[PDB]
Amino acid sequence: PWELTILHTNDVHSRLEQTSEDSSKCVDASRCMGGVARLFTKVQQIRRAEPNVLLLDAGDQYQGTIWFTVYKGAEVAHFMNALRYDAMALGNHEFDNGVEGLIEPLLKEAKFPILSANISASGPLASQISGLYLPYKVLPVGDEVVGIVGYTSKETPFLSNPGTNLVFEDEITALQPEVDKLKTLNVNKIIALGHSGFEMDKLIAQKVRGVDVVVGGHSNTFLYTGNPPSKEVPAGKYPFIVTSDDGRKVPVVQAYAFGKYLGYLKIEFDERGNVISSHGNPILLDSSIPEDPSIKADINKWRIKLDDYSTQELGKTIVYLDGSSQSCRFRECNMGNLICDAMINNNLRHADEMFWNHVSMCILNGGGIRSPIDERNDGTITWENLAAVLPFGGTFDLVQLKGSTLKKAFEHSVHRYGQSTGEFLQVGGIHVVYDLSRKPGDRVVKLDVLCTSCRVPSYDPLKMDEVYKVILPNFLANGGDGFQMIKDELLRHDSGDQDINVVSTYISKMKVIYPAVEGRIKFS
Amino acid sequence: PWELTILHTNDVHSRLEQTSEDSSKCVDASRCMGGVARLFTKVQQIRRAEPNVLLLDAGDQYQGTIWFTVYKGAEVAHFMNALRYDAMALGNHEFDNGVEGLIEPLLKEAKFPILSANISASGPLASQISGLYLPYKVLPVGDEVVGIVGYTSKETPFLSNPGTNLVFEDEITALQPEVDKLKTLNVNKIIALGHSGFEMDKLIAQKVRGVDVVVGGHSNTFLYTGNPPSKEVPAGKYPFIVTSDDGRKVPVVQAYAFGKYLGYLKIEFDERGNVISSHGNPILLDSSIPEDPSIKADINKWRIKLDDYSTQELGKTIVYLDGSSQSCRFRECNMGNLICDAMINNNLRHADEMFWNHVSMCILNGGGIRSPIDERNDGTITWENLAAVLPFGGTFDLVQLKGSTLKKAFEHSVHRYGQSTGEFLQVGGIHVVYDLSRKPGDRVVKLDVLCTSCRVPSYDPLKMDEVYKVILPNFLANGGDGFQMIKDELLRHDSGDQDINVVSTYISKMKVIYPAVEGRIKFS
Ligand SMILES: Nc1ncnc2c1ncn2[C@@H]1O[C@H](COP(=O)(O)O)[C@@H](O)[C@H]1O
Ligand SMILES: Nc1ncnc2c1ncn2[C@@H]1O[C@H](COP(=O)(O)O)[C@@H](O)[C@H]1O
Ligand SMILES: [Ca+2]
Ligand SMILES: [Ca+2]
Ligand SMILES: [Zn+2]
Ligand SMILES: [Zn+2]
Ligand SMILES: [Zn+2]
Ligand SMILES: [Zn+2]
Repeated sequence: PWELTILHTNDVHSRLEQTSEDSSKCVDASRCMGGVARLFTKVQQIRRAEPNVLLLDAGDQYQGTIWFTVYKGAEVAHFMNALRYDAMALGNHEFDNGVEGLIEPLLKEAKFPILSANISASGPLASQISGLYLPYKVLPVGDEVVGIVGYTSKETPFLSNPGTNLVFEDEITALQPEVDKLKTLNVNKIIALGHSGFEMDKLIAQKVRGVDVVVGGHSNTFLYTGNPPSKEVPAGKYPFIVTSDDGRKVPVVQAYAFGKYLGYLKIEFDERGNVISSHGNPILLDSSIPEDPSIKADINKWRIKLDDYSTQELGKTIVYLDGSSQSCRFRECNMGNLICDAMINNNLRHADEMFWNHVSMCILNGGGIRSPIDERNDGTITWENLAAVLPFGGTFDLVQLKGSTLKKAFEHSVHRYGQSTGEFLQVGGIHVVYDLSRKPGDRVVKLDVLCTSCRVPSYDPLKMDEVYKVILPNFLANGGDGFQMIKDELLRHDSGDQDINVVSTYISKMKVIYPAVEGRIKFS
Repeated sequence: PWELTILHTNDVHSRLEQTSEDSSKCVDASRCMGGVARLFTKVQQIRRAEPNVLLLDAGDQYQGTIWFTVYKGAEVAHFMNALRYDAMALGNHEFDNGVEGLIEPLLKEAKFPILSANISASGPLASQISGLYLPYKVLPVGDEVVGIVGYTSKETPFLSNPGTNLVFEDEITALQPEVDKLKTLNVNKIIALGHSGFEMDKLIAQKVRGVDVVVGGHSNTFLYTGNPPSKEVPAGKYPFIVTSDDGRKVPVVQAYAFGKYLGYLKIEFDERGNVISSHGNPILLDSSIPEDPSIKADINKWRIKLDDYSTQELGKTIVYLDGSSQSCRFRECNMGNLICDAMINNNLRHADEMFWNHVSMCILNGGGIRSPIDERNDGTITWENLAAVLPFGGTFDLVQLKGSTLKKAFEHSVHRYGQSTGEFLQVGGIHVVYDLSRKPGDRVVKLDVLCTSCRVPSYDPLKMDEVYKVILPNFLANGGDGFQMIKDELLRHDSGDQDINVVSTYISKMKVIYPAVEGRIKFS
């Protein structure tokens, strides 16, 4: 049999440095995980041992830490080139800086192919970008070849800033003719590498004839065979076996996110490229694996410009930014309003004639706001100041919630009001009135929401059966602060931009800010 | 006797072209007035006839039309140089583009002295600006000399953008030692030329010993001896005679605004520089005076870049901008909210530790909003589009109003509700609730206002005895739309920036706008 070792990462999201167990800042080095210097050690060890190795990335290297804010993808090309990645699929967050922010730092500087079969360009962009990403690449591996076919979330226009000159086609529709073309070119081993999420990965494995393996991402899916090595709870076995429409067993893999794990799948192929067997497991990149000293020293050199950037003025405030618990856990606070306005600004995407913007609404746990910012330092706001407000390394995500779910979340917001608890919600595009004399669960007396399917934004009563898009912290999307109804009832969840970066970009855009408390939250 | 003819302009406010009778756009050329080409004809005629002539400007050439938006003061230096002005005092609006926007287009390019005795600089600015404006200039006139001593409103920090490196001193305190110094240098004829308003001009005439004549501005004061030639109603005789503390009769002059009139005062001096007599009147620059063909042709050449600018994209909207009468005369309209947000943004000035900003509040007659803007032209907004919304050539002014006055204005706003009348008010920094079932004059049931003397802006009930700063159209400050209570009860009024320019700057700053209707105005 011909044996291939697939090593794979996805949704690394700017975790160039080692992290804590929860993928936020590394505080206790001896317990820290991931980062590219540790990944280099482990990939080097595996490449010593296994003859036929591919190292693949399923997208979303962009967006997540100050590394991306400052280096804008140059860090991705540089450190993925140092690791000698064999191929990468485009993720949604590779469009966060527009097509121009993908072409210049990443497509022009990567020394490996960057893939997506379901993105097409029109106009002058088509000539500008031609061949800078590819539908597939055929790579030599020992004396064999392997075809790698890329794909990217059809939803990317709602989840990033790709512009109006790219079209994201249905994945399966685009992939099939490319896979059939590779078989006519005598390429009998085919990996589908792409960035649409675990549910679409299973559909691709099921329906795209000739795909042997699916390496996916986007959904931060953790798969494992056995007792899990850390806190992540598996969504299924590694690999996840799909039975294809033509009767083949097709492994589907993913490797969580944030560079915490290295995916590792061993495939045995027969002479005709049929999979005989597949087995493996993600490897937890814990402190038992040393950081490569060379890569670490390069990371430490690149860190200097981050430390310099962290104390630069982003913009000014002329108002005290009240991020105190005594305000933000009890009533509308102007820091809360600022953060939710930045969250809605971050989620302005290209719109139909059918909506002014696809999302208008924001909730934010007040316990997630961890500092005020004083305006008496000549009004300056720095990244360092924002990192005190937002220290947890979260994201501002996009969910779809029925009105009934969101009414339950606002009841939960005040169910035990008066204890300085974190679940009290700050808001944008929502006006809420509580009556704290009512029974817990019946305290919301008015709840009005800003329309999306309207040319003039205005407020209407929340409808229990209607599904709303909402921007909220990943902490809440995952049921933090007791919001089990959000986790259990949400209809869609896509991870968004780094919390600090959302607020820093908005302050930079606005130059001078003066958020008010204006009656988004009232008590009767 | 030695006879001097003083020709003088003030508060020209970018009226380079001839205007209508009300100083807005010229529509019927045969009835149009002012403009620099007509002023040139009349000044040339007077200089043929009178041996001893000074042509003086008392400030506020900057700000008023698209000329200033595009040329940023280059037009002022160029056309005041073509008219051969002898001297200009700095006005408050000469600081609208900061000190840098005064130094580069105007102070470096004017071929006449620019004066102010009561502005001092500190730090590196002092060395940068030294001698580019002067406290006074001694000018030869025939075989005599005349001293011209400048002054500028002490209030300029609240009325423009001078920065924190200039100090505006009390006028009389600064002027006196300069006037006494000129008398020690055998300069016995002294004109005080400056920009503080008619009330301060009278105080200067009264209290600054040795001033022979005061030529003023800022307050747009029209003075006339006799039956007035047009629609402006005189505030007093021309000249206005002040009896000085030392017993002299000191003429005070001003010449309205907008280049409609040329001030003309004849002074007879004795050998010791004592005024024997003074007489004159402003000259209405009507269509009986021909536009100089050379200056007109130069104006027409400079107009090309204005016409080009007028159709350039300033920014984008993703929302319909609802400037319809059916909205803006009946309820909160999002165009109204946009314009009032731009008015408050325009009035962000340097603040104490005592306020986040000196003004927080805005009212705008809904009948003053004359068009919507459709978002379906790729979202583009041009100056031409804004000029359809705001066609009247007004300004957004700063007034001080007692709470009682403003409550009367909100009652007037709905006194005859339901007829599509213009007085219905759009707002910023005010939340109002009407109950239209109540009697006219008793329909305002809640009126809350955004604090200024606060580090976190928030809303509190309006207080009847408290004096509020409010930004509002000059049309309303002057009692338009029946707001006689505003005109009759206001405590302070300063003219502000051109209406169109306020909105264009805000849209340019914001890049992408999405104003909502959000409950600033409600009906019970
Ligand atoms: N990882 C997290 N992301 C966001 N908010 C968090 C996170 N961890 C804790 N919080 C917030 O912090 C509050 C607890 O803060 P404290 O009462 O100061 O210990 C919780 O109720 C949450 O609102
Ligand atoms: N010069 C002006 N400046 C501002 N608003 C004005 C001016 N002239 C008229 N208006 C407004 O136009 C309304 C009359 O418009 P209309 O009913 O369309 O004739 C008035 O009630 C005012 O609100
Ligand atoms: Ca095969
Ligand atoms: Ca004298
Ligand atoms: Zn991701
Ligand atoms: Zn993704
Ligand atoms: Zn003026
Ligand atoms: Zn002025």
